[PDB]
Amino acid sequence: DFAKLAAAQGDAIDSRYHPSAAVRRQLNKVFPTHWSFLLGEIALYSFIILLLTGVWLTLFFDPSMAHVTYDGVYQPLRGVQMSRAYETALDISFEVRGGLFVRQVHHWAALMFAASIMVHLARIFFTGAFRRPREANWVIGSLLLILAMFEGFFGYSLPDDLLSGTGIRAALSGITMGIPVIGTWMHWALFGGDFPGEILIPRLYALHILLIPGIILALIGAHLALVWFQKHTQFPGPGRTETNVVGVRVMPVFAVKSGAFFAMITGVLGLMGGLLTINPIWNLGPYKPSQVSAGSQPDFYMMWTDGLIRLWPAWEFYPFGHTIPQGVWVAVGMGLVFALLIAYPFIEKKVTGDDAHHNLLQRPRDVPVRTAIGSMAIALYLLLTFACMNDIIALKFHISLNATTWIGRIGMVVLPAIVYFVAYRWAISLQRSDREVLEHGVETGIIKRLPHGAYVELHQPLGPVDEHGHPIPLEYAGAPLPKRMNKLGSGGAPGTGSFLFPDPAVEHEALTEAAHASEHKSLTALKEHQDRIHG
Amino acid sequence: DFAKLAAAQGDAIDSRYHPSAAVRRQLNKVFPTHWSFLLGEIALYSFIILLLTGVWLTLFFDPSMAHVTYDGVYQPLRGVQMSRAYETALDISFEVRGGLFVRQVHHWAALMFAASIMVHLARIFFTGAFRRPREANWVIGSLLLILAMFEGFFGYSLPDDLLSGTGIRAALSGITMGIPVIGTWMHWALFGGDFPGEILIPRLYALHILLIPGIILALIGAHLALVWFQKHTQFPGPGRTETNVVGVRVMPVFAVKSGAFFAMITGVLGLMGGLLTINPIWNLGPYKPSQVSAGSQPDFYMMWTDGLIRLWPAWEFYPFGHTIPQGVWVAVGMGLVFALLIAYPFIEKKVTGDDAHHNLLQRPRDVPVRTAIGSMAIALYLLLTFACMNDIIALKFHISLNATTWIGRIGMVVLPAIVYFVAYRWAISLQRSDREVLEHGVETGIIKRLPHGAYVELHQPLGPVDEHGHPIPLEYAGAPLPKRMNKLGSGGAPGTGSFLFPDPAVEHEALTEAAHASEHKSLTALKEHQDRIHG
Ligand SMILES: CC(C)=CCC/C(C)=C/CC/C(C)=C/CC/C(C)=C/CC/C(C)=C/CC/C(C)=C/CC/C(C)=C/CC/C(C)=C/CC/C(C)=C/CC1=C(C)C(=O)c2ccccc2C1=O
Ligand SMILES: CC(C)=CCC/C(C)=C/CC/C(C)=C/CC/C(C)=C/CC/C(C)=C\CC/C(C)=C/CC/C(C)=C/CC/C(C)=C/CC/C(C)=C/CC1=C(C)C(=O)c2ccccc2C1=O
Ligand SMILES: CC(C)=CCC/C(C)=C\CC/C(C)=C/CC/C(C)=C/CC/C(C)=C/CC/C(C)=C/CC/C(C)=C/CC/C(C)=C/CC/C(C)=C\CC1=C(C)C(=O)c2ccccc2C1=O
Ligand SMILES: CCCCCCCC/C=C\CCCCCCCC(=O)OC[C@H](COP(=O)(O)OCCN)OC(=O)CCCCCCCCCCCCCCC
Ligand code: HEM
Ligand code: HEM
Repeated sequence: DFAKLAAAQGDAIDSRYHPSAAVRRQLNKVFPTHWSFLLGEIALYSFIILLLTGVWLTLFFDPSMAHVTYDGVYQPLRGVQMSRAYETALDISFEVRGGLFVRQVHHWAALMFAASIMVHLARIFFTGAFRRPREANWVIGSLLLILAMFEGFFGYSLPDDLLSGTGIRAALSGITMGIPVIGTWMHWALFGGDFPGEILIPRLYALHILLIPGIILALIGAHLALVWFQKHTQFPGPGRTETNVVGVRVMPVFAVKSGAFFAMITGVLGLMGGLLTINPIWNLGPYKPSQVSAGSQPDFYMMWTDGLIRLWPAWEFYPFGHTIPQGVWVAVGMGLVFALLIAYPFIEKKVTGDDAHHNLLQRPRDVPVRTAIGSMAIALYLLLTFACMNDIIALKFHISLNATTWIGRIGMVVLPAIVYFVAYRWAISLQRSDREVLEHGVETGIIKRLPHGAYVELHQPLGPVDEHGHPIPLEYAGAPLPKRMNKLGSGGAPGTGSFLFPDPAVEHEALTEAAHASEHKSLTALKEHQDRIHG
Repeated sequence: DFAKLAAAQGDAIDSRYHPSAAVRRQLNKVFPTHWSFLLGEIALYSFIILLLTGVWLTLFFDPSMAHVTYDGVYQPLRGVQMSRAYETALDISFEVRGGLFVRQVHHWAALMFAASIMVHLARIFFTGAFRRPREANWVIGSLLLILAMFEGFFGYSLPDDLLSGTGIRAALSGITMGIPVIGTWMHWALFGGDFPGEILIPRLYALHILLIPGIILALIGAHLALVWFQKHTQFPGPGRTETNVVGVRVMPVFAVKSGAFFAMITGVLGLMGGLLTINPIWNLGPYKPSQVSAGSQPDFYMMWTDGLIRLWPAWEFYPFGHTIPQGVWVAVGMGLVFALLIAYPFIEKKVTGDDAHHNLLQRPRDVPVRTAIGSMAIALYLLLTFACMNDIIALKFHISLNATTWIGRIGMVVLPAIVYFVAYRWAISLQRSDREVLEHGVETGIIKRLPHGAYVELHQPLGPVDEHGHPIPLEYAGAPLPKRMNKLGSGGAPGTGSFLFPDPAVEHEALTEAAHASEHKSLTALKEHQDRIHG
C-alpha cells in the first residue's frame, strides 16, 4: 500500500518536525521558464558531475613528486623516471577499469563548468541581472568564476605531466617570481623552495580536492540561496512586473524539468568523455625541465591569461639594481580584469546613477552601452584566447607565427573598439526594428493594389487598428516582438495524425479544437491578470 | 560615524534582501541554559578546530608509500627507508615552524572530538533527548560518532608510522580478510592488492581530508539544523513545560556565551597541544612488517574495538575446506554495537510503548532502567578500553598479562551485570532521596528539644507548612531538589567590598538589597508564568 505508506510517512514527518508551511512555500515558489535561466543550472550540474568523478579519481590518485620508474602496462613509457602523480594518473588511465573514462568525463565536466559559468556570466551581464539587488550575488559569482578557473588550473596540473608541468613552470613559477617586492618570497612559500620543490603537487592536491572545492561549494550554496530567497528576476512580458514572478511552480513542472536537464547534461558529458579524447597524459610524457612541446597551452579558461602573456610586448623595467620582468604586467592585467569584473555592478551604478530595485531584466538591445561594453570585453577575451592558440593557428592555418602574434597585439586595442562600435549600432538597430514592427505590424507577402500597380507588403498589425488601414502604433514594453506571422496563429495546424498515417477526422478535430481553446484560455488568463495588475 | 555606518548597512541589507523577520526569529530563539547542553557544542568546536588545523596540515603533508631515505634534520632517523608520508610527517614535526604544534593540537582536537561526542551521547541517552521528536537526530548523531571514530583511525594512520601501521595491519587487513564470503575481496579492493599495496595511504588521505569530513560536515549541518528548528529540549522546571522553551535569547546572552565557550575550548586544546606530547611519531620508526612494539594500541575511541579483539576467546570455525577466523567475531560484534546504538530509540519505544511527543527531558534517576542500561553499556565500553590497554596496565600496575586478559574476559559479562544492578538501585535510591526531601524538607543542624532530650534535625520545608510543625508534602515535578540549605537563601551574603579590603557600608547595602530585589523579581516572574500556564 504505497499510498498508505506515503500518508503515514508524511504524518510522521509533520509530527516529528513541522515542515508543512516551509515545504509548501518551496513547492509553490514560482520560477520563470526562460531558457537563458538554465545556463546557471548547467554550471551547477557540471559541478555536481565534477564532484562525483573527483571522488572516484581521489580513490586512485597518488600526489607526489617521488620519482619512480613506471614498470606498469603502458609500454611506450617503461623504465622512464616519473613522479608518483604521473604514475598513478597513468594507472587510472590504463590499469583501472573505466578510469580513463572517469578522468576524461571529469576533465570534460571541468571544461563545461568553465564554459557554462562564462555563458551564465554573459547572460546576467547582458540582461542586467546584477543591478541594485543581486549585485552581491554577482560579486560572489565572479569570485566563483575565478575559483573555478584556478581550480581547473590546479586540476589539469595535478597529474605531473609534460604539458601541464610546462604550464606550471611558465605561469605559477615565472609570474610569481617576477613580482617586484615579494615575488620570490611568494614563489618559495608556494613551492617550499625552488620550482621543482617536492611539495608542489601535494599542496595543489589539497587545494584542488578540499580547499578550493570547499570554497566553491560554500559560494554555490550562498549563490543558490540568494537566487532562491531573492526571487529570480524575469524578462518583461504580459503579466510580468517588478513585484511578481510569472512562471511555473517548483513541484510539478520546474523540478521535473530541472532534473531532466541535469540528466541530459550529464548524458552530454558522458557521451563526450567516451567519444572525444581529453588530455592524453600517456602521450604527454612525464614532466622534465629539459623537455617541452610546441603546443604548451592551458585549458580554454586560462587561455586568455596565457594569450595576455604572449601578446604583451616584452616591456621590462630595471630600477636601481633590480628587475621588473614582463610577468608583472600580465599579473597586474589579471588583477585589473578580476577587479573590474567583480566591481562592475557598482561601477555601472556609479556611472549611470540607477540604484532602483530592478526585478525586470532588460533585453541586451535595450541597453546599447552595456551590451556594447560586454561585446567589447568578449571580443578582447576571444582575441586573447586565440592568441594563446596562435601556435596551432599558425601551424594549421598557414599564417606566420610573428604575424599571428602581431595580429593579436594590434587587435587587442583595435578589435575591442571595432566590436564596441558594431555592437552599439547593432543594439540600436535592433531597437529600431522593434519600433518599426510596433508601428507598422509584422511583415508578410506582397500584394499588388487593385486600381494601380502599387506594391504593399500587406503587414499585420499587432494592436488595435485605426478606422482606416494603418494601425494605432503600440508603445515598446521591453519584451520581444513577433517579427514573423510564422510564430503567430498563421499556418500552424498540420494534420495531427502521425508521421506516416492520419488519424480519424473526429479525433483530429477534437485535438485541434482543444488546443485552440487552451491557447485562448492561456492568453485570456495572461491578459486578465495584466489588466488587473495595471488596473 | 560607526552608528551611521551600521544603520546604513542595515538599511542596504534590508533593501537588497528582506532578512528582518528571519533574523529577528533567529535572534529571539530561546535556548535552555543548562550546562549539559554545551556538551554538543564542545564536539562542534573541536570539529571546527580540526578543520582549521587539518587545512594547515594538508598544506605540508604528502601521502605516498614511495620509499625514500630521510636525509632530513632528525638525526636518529637518517638514511632509513621510509614512506614519503612518514617523511613529510617528520617534516611537519621538525622542518616547518610550528608544524609540530599544529599536528599536536590537531590530534588533541581529534581526541577531544571523540571524547565530547561520547559525553554528548551519554547526556542525550541518559536524559531521554532521543524520544519521539528527535529519534532521527539520535540516528544521524550515531552515524556521526561512527564516522568520527573511523576518521580518527584514518587520521592517525595517515603518517605511515610503526604504531599506526601495525594497528592498520591488525584491524583493517586482518579483520577484512577474516570476513567469510567477501573478506579477501574487500581487502584487495581497499588496498588495491596485498596489505602493503601502494595506494592505501593516498586512499586514506582522500577519505580523511575530503570524503569523511564532507559527510561529517553535512551530517553536522543536519544535526544543528534539526536542533535549531526542533527547539532544544529542556529539563522539567518552574516555568518549563512540554510546549515552551525557558532560557535565554540567541542574541544577547547565548551567542556571547557560546562564542566565549568556543574560545575557551580552543584555549584548552592549544594548551594541550603545547604542554602534552601527542603521537610522537619520530620515536616511532617508519612502518616495517617486521618491526613491532609492545604497546600497539589505537586511539581511545577505537581502544574498545581493539579490546574486543583481545578479549574475545579465539573461537574459530572451519567449514568445509574454509576458515572463519576470530576477526569475524569482532566484526560482527562491532556491527551489533553500531546497529543497537543507532536503533536504540526505536528499540526503547518498542519496549516501553512511548509514542508521545516528549519535549521535557527525563532525569537519569527518574528513568532507572534506561539509566541502568546506559551504565551497563558504559561499563562494558570501559572494560573493553582497559582490556585494550591491558598490556600497559599489566606492565605498570604489576598484574600478569594473562590475568588482565582473563579479568577482561570474565568482567565483560560480570561487570556489566554488576553495574546494571548497582545503577538501577542507585537511581531508585536517588528517587527515594528526592521524595524524602519533598516530604520532610531540607536537612540542617540538630537541636535538642526543650522539655525532654529528643534530638530533631530541624528540617526546612520546601512548601506550605501545615498548622502544626510537619509540612504538607509537595508533588515531585521532575526537577532537582535543593538538599542543602547552602544553595537556598541561607548564608550567602559576604561583605561585598573586595578580597583584601571592604567597601563603604552604603555601597554594600545598596548592592546587597539590589541583588535581593533582582533575585526575588526573577523568582516572582517565574512563579507568575508557571501559575499563568495553568491557572
Ligand atoms: C581488562 C582489565 C580492566 C583488566 C584488569 C587490569 C586492571 C585495570 C587492574 C586494576 C589496576 C589497579 C587499580 C592497580 C593497583 C593495585 C590494585 C588492583 C589495588 C586494588 C584495587 C581497588 C579495588 C582499590 C580500592 C581503592 C581504589 C578504587 C583504588 C584505584 C587506584 C587507581 C589506579 C585509580 C586510577 C585508575 C587508573 C588510572 C588505572 C590505570 C588505567 C590507565 C589506562 C592508565 C593509563 C596511563 C599509563 C598506563 C601511564 O603509564 C601514564 C604515564 C604518564 C602519564 C599518564 C599515564 C596514563 O594515563
Ligand atoms: C565578458 C563580459 C560579458 C564582460 C562584461 C564587461 C566586464 C565587467 C569586464 C571586466 C573585466 C575585463 C577587463 C574583461 C575583458 C576580457 C575578459 C572578458 C577577461 C576575463 C575572461 C573571463 C574569465 C570570462 C569571459 C567569459 C565570456 C562571457 C565568454 C564568451 C562566452 C559566450 C557567451 C559565447 C557564446 C555562447 C555559445 C553558443 C558559444 C559556442 C559558440 C562558439 C564556439 C563561440 C566561440 C569560442 C569561445 C567563446 C571560446 O571561449 C573558445 C575557447 C577555446 C577554443 C575555442 C573557443 C571558441 O571558438
Ligand atoms: C565509469 C563511471 C565511474 C561512470 C560514472 C561517472 C561518475 C563518476 C559520476 C556520474 C554518475 C551519475 C551518478 C550520474 C547521474 C547524476 C544524477 C544524480 C542525475 C540526476 C538526473 C536524473 C536521473 C533525472 C531522471 C528524470 C526525472 C524523473 C527527473 C525529476 C526527479 C529528479 C531526479 C529531480 C532532481 C532535481 C535536482 C537536479 C536537484 C539538485 C539539488 C541541488 C544541488 C540544487 C537544487 C537547485 C536547482 C537544481 C536549481 O536549478 C536552482 C536554481 C535557482 C536557485 C536555487 C536552485 C536549487 O537549489
Ligand atoms: C574591455 C573593456 C574594459 C572593461 C570594461 C568594464 C569597466 C566599466 C566600463 C566602463 C566604465 C566607463 C564608463 C564611462 C564613464 C563616463 C565618464 C563621464 O564623463 O561621466 C558621465 C557620467 C554620466 O553622468 P550624466 O548625468 O548621465 O551626464 C551625461 C554627460 N554626457 O557621470 C557619472 O555619473 C560618472 C562619472 C565617473 C564614472 C567613473 C567610472 C569608472 C570608475 C573607475 C573604474 C575603472 C574604469 C575602467 C575603464 C575601462
Ligand atoms: C570544482 C570544480 C573542479 C574543476 C574545474 C576540476 C577540474 C579538474 C581537471 C580539468 C582535472 C584534470 C583531469 C585530467 O587531466 O584527466 C582534474 C583532476 C582531478 N580532480 Fe578536479 N576539478 C574540480 C573539482 C574536483 C573535486 C571536488 C575533486 C574531489 C572530490 C577533484 C579531484 C580531482 C583529482 C583527484 C584529479 C586528478 C585526476 C588525474 O590526475 O587524472 N576535483 N580536476
Ligand atoms: C573531522 C574530524 C577529524 C578527526 C577526528 C581527525 C583526526 C586526525 C588525527 C588523530 C590525526 C593524527 C595526527 C598526528 O598523528 O599527528 C590526523 C592527521 C591528519 N589530519 Fe585529520 N582529523 C579530522 C579532520 C581532518 C580534516 C578536515 C583535515 C583536512 C582539512 C585533516 C587533515 C589531516 C592530515 C593531513 C593529517 C596528517 C598529518 C600528520 O600526519 O601529522 N583532518 N587526523
